[PDB]
Amino acid sequence: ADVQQKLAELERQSGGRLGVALINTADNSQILYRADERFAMCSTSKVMAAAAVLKKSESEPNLLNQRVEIKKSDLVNYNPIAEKHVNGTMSLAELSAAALQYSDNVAMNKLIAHVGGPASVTAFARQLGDETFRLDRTEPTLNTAIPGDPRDTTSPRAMAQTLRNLTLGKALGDSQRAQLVTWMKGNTTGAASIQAGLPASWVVGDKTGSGGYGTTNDIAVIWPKDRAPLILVTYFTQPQPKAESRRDVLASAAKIVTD
Ligand SMILES: [Cl-]
Ligand code: NA
Repeated sequence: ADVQQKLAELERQSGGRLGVALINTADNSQILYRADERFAMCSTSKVMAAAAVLKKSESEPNLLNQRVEIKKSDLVNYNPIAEKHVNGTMSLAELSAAALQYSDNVAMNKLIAHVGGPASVTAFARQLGDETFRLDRTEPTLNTAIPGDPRDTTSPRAMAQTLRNLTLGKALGDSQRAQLVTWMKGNTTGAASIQAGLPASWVVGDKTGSGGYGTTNDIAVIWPKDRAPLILVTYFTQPQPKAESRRDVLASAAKIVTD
């Protein structure tokens, strides 16, 4: 299914292509919709870059304190935090927080560069058992979201399983996992997406993204009141190049699968 019918109907009414994967850790059950199709990740890929840096810090414990210069030449399209620090430095911890909580694209590019480029973030994903994730490009071009283009894509199923490993599992050490969850709970950009379809009392850590072709994404770890955590991935994309974002579709999908 009944939830599948409602998602198919939401998709048809929306005019786009919807991918959903819910993991309920209470009973290890899943709700899946187009969950093995590829979708452009857009800014949701920032979680994997931050996670790769945190993994690196398990071996180099002072890594997150290392400072990185911010130059005018680093600025790209959307840099709400980095633009305030031009000609100074930011620590890798501050860049990680900026990437996750404000979606700062300079922060993302500095994280990518630190771990060795997009192929190195992809190799980290493979290390975790994720053979679907691929990060191909840097900011800002990784957000083009051209239909049929596999670059910078993953599937709802793979991202949900990887997010479970990163936030609820043991992919990262205890301190690092706690830090990632803390940053995601502090996201400033997610109130209109998955969170908008959930009860007010539930706690959410999420990362949003949007891009070309009206691509509107959110990936979330959810702590419902008095229940075990959920993982929810909602990806959406549209047929027209200049389509407007549809965060309401993500909220509605969240409401349907958690009822
Ligand atoms: Cl258009
Ligand atoms: Na993935």
